Formats: sequence, structure tokens, C-alpha cells
Amino acid sequence: MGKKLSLIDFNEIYNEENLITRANPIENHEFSDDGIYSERIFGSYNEDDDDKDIDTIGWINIEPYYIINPILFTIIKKCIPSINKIINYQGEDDYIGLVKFKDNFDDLLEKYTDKKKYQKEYDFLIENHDKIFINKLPVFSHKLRPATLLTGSKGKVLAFDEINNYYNFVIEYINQINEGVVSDDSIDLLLLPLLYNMQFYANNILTRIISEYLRGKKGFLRKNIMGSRINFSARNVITPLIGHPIDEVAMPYKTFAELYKFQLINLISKVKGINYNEALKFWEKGILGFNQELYNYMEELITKTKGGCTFLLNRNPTISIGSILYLKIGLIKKDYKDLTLGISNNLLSALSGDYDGDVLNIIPVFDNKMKEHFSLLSPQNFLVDRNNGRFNGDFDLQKDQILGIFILNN
Amino acid sequence: MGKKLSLIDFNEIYNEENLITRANPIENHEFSDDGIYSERIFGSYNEDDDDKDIDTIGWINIEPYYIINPILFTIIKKCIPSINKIINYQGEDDYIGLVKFKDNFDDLLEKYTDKKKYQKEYDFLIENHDKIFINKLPVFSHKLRPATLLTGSKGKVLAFDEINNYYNFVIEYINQINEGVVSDDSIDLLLLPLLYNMQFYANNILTRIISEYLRGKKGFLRKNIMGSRINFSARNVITPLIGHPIDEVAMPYKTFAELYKFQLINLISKVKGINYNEALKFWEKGILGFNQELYNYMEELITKTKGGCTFLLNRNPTISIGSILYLKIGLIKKDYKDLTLGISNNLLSALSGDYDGDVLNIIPVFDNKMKEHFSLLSPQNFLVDRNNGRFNGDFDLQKDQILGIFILNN
Repeated sequence: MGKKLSLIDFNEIYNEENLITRANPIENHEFSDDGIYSERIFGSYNEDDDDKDIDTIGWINIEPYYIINPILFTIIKKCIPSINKIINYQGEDDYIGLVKFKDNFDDLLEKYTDKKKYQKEYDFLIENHDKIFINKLPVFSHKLRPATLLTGSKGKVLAFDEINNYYNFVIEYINQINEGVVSDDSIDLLLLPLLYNMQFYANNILTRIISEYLRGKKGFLRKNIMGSRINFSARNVITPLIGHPIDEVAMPYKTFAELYKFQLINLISKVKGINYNEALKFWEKGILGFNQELYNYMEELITKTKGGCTFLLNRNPTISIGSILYLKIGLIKKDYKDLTLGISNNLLSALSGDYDGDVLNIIPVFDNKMKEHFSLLSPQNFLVDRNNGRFNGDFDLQKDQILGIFILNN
Repeated sequence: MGKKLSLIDFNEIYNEENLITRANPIENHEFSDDGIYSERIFGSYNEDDDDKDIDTIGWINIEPYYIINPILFTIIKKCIPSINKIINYQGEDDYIGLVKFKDNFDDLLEKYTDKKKYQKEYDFLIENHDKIFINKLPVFSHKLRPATLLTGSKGKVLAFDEINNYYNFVIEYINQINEGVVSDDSIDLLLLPLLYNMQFYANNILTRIISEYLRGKKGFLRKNIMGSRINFSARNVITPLIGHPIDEVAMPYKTFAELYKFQLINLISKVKGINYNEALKFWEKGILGFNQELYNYMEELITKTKGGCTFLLNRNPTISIGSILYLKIGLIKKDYKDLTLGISNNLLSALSGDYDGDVLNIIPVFDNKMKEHFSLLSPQNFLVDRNNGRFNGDFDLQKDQILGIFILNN
């Protein structure tokens, strides 16, 4: 909640064009162009025609009246504990009201504060005095806050989150206040409570957005920091491979098909002169069982692609150099049942994994530029131990390999 | 907030006759008979036809769905921390739903308990199983929640308590769920959001009742304990009176007129055979300045009244026996400017007051029964010291009087 960050002066950024001064949720059986769910300023389902993003932000005007800034409310509350009582209208001045509070705020801040307890807050109030009172409160895009239509016994009804209720309530309260000319002549003293409710609703709007961050905005973003879910990824068991170079590997039929699907569909469309959807039908048929034709397209990709077909192999935990390795797909297996990645025994020591049923993550790299940059993680570059500069025994001959050379030479 | 008192089963008290199912306060330009602001069920103070006191309470039916008891929510929350999460849909049973929570409450309560901390709360929940779930919500009389009449340009202004805005909102949510009989086709239950917000709204309504108790409801009762504001009361400065008995005192013209205003008008109406409104006009003229005629009626009243014309004189602090004394109105002063009570010097010592310009409180007693009962506080009854049974020196001769008797005898 409480964060130290730059504040924004709403009045400068406020745009009169996207101003919601109409509180009506619907107008004459239609979504109001001036309503909260406005296609003109916020956008609609046809968002490509609109060219208006989620960033589109609506505005509401409280002029000629000012409210306490919702973000700055808590610090004022700590400085002035009686803020909740004082704002309501029912020392020298007590419980004067919101409009009266504005006129005497500077004196009141000195009047009811403990300097030692809240000096930093008081200094902040002096620093950002101009931003204490707000004339316009922003409303975020209706695309973020959906209103799903439902059928009702009396009539079709729109279900929507409470945030929309908070916004429309605020606009409803303000709309009547500005209209009255001869009503207001002496009513102005009981008009103040109406403004008070608006301030509380805006505070809940601020609190709800804080909860919105918890509900898959900040939680999802920090979950992404916890674990970014990458497409074009795979998990596979490792099996020993013999007779092929160390960097090259053998990949199962199913593994290659999914990761290089779009590359595979490109070739089938070009070779057979078919639509992309029709090419997908060929790929779907191949997924079910081994067919030589799709294997031929897969074999051509590994054979003829520039830089080869390469990927990154990581064994978690990724705590050591060589945990993630840049490798090449030498062969594609012709057994549908075989679902094990074939790796050289020399790679195993660097990865620190075992052929005990452990699974390694496969992340293919496509761009030739990206392929080159990740080639610094290749096994060939890791033949040199980085601390010593000597050859790394991790990539040296292992148990079975050493014995054969020993019998040969010794 | 830490209060223990008997709970109420709303179904037992539920009355279909006093049922508020209409959220619209006004119907066809008149107060709705079924509305929240209903003259039909609550009444109108002006017309005698209402015959209904504030004790009248309206009723609402929430069936076929139940809400958590508003008073017991905090007690349930301490036992079950997930109550807030569970009721809404977004541990193992996190966010199951209100209806699912209602069915599985016994399982959830056993699941979420503190063995040492919340054993007392758990036992209370066992005691009040029947009162946990609420099917009927009470609505208090519209007479208590005033609507101040004001003119508005858009429309005539309807004034409402902060709670009153919530009341019309609460009724709307349930109204829609019941209208549909077969409409939902079991495909999508959106009733939970409507019920969910309602629980908080009723809870805030309950908190408002706590604030309403703070707003001069129970506090005014405490104001009576702190100081009951007694009408038919007076305050006057004390000046010595000589030549009259200890029990008798001299009362100013204005003091007697106001205190005995209703007694005096009865005599004036009878003697002149005039209406009480016309008799009041004469009383107003006499109060403005001294007139012999009103003094004569007052003089007759003090002479001929049954039990005499008597009052209670208290000097605060009323911490001693004799601080409040039952006294008699012997004479009425004929000087309008003279506003000093004439008391015997012997009374002063018991009262503990002095003739220094301090004021003593006058509480007149009217009923003959009360006069006898309060006569136990008379000076003659207190001539006997209750501690010893001896004569009370407070009522004896004082400094100036002792000197004369001493010169006489010694």
C-alpha cells in the first residue's frame, strides 16, 4: 500500500474529450457514448478498428468542488485523526466540513498534529500541497472491468463488478449537484454530506485497484518473476546416446513436432501448395502416429535449417555453469513410443543430472542472431574451465569410456 | 464489541403484514404503502390515525438463500479466517462459495479453530447453532430515519441518512433473484455476488446502528444518567429572609409564574370564563411586567393549594444530608426586579451554601402524594441528627442570632 513514488497532477493530464459527466449506465436501451462503458473513448470489442488501447483512461469532473486525494488520505488521517469526523457536516473550529476544511487546512494541519510522530508526513504535505485536493478522478478502461449481460425475469440485466457501482454512484451524486441553480441558494450547507460519500467511494476505488493488483495484476506479474511461462517449451526424460557428437542429440517424434510445428507447417504449405489450415490437418494426422511423410518434413528441417535446429537444455536447479546448454538436434527418432532425449554421457557431468528418470527442460532457439548469442552456452565453449582456464573434466571421458582406452593403451 | 445478551430468532418474530419488499420509497407521487418509507406500516406523526409507535419494525424475506448473521460475523471470523475468502468466488476449500459454506459449516468450523484461543467462541457457536444462519432481515421504522423536505431543481430533494442510501440498495439485490423461477436453467449462478455485497451492506448498516447509538440514541439515555434535564425547574440567587418560619421561603414573581404557568392558567380560564388560548395572552402580559391581578391569583394559589406550594432546593454538590431540602413558598415578592430567593439563616448550614451570589436549584413538586414522600427531606424531619439522634446544630441559632439571646440571658 504505502509507497514512496512520484505523484501526478491530474488536472494537467486531464482530457475533456473523455469526460464522463453522464451517470446513466444505459441510455434509451443503448450503451451511453458518455457512459462509463463508452465505445468512443474506451474502445469496444472491435478494438483493431478503434486503435484505442487499455491505456485509455476516462475522467470525471468534480468542479467546482475538490476532494482529498485518495492516495494521500492515509497520511492526512495519521496527521489528523479526526479527519473522518471533521469532513461530515451536521478548538475554535470543529467538524466544519470538507469545503471549510480546504480553507483552513494549512492552519488545521498545524493545529492538530504531533510534529515528532508525523514530521515526515507533514513535510510531504508541504512538498505536495498542490496535489492534496483533486478536481478530476480517473476511471480505467471498461475493457479491464467487464460487464457481462444476463437474462432477467423482469428484463435483461447487466452483471458487473462493484468498481463500476462505485464509479456510477460517484457520477450520480455529482451530476445533480452542479445542475441546481435556485435549489442551491440556501441548500449548500446540507450539500456537503453528498460530497463526503463521494470521497469514501473514491477511497474504495483506490483500495479495489490495490486489490486488483493482488487479483492477477501484481500477483500475476510477480508470479511471472517467480516463473515466466514460456511457450515453445518441452520436458523430456534423458537416455544415453552413443555414436554421435557430444553437441548433437536425438529428439523423439512427438517432441520435435510440437516445438517446430509452425516451421513444419510452412514447409508442408509450400511443398503441397495448400492453405495453412489444411497444412495443420496434415500436422494433426502426423501427431497421432508415425508417418514417413511428416518425418521427411522433420528430417529436412534438421538437415537444411541454417545453423541447425538448436535448443537450450537445463537441469534444475540451475546453480552451476553448464546447467543450461546450447545443443543441436542431430536425429529424430522413428519410434513413436520412444519419448527419451538422447544425450552424450560427457554432457551429464556438466548438467549434474542422472539417467534415473529425471526430466530436463527443452527450450528451442529460433532466431539466427539468438542462436549465435546462445552459442556461447554451447558444450564446446565450456570445454575450458572458467576458474582455471584448463580443460574441464566435466566433458572428459567417463567410466565406460575410460576403461576401453585403458585396455587399449595400458 | 464484547457484549453478551440474548439472541433473537427472526423467523419467530417475522410478520408478513409488516413486510417491506419494495425498494422504491414513493409510489405515484405519494409515500408507497409497501415502500421503505411507508406511512402504512410505520405511520405519520401529524395524523392521529397512525396509532403506531416507533417500536414497529418491518421485515424482509431472503429465502431461498441464507446470509451470515451480521452480529456474529466477527465471532465467526475469529474461528474461521477464510470466511471472507470463502463466501466470494474467484486453503483446500478456499473460495468454495456461500451456499457451499452453509452446507459444510460444521466441517469448516471444526477445520478452523484455535484449541486454546477460540475454544470459548466455538462453544458459543455450538450453543447458538440455530442463530448462525439468517433468513429474515429486519428494517427499522422510517420514523426513526428522517427524510428532510427540501426543494431541488431537478426534483424535490429527498434527504436520507447514510444508512438510508444502503437500505434501498439492499432490497434491490434480493428482489431480482426471487423473480426468476425457471430462468436460471442451472447454467450460471450469479446470485452469489448479489448476496455477498448484501452481507457487507447489512454489516455496515449494523455498524451504522452502532454509530446511531453514538448519535444520540443510547448516549441520550446516558445523558439522563449524567444529567436528566428536568422541565419545571428554576435557579435563583439566595438572599436572607427574616420574619418567616424556617420552612417557608420567598419566591420571585417570575420564578413562580413560569414554574406554575399551567397551574395558573387553569385558574385564569375558570375565573374569567375564557379559552385557554385567551388565558395564555394574559399570562404573557403579566410576565412582561408586574400586574396586581396576576399577583393576586398567585397569592390565592399559594394560600389555598392542597399540601401547600412546595418545592425542592438543592445546593450542588449534593453530598450531605440536608443538601436537598423540602421547603414551602410562604410569600411571593411584589418587585419584578427582585429575583432573590429568601431563605432562613438556619437552613444555610445544612445546605452548606452562602449568600455570596451563588445560585441554588429549585425543583417544584406538584403531586400531593410526592409532597408527602418528599416531606421526609423537610427541615423539621432533619432536626434530628441521623447519626446520633440528637438535635442538629445546622438548624440551630447562628452567629447573629446567638449574640442577641446571649445578651438577653447572660
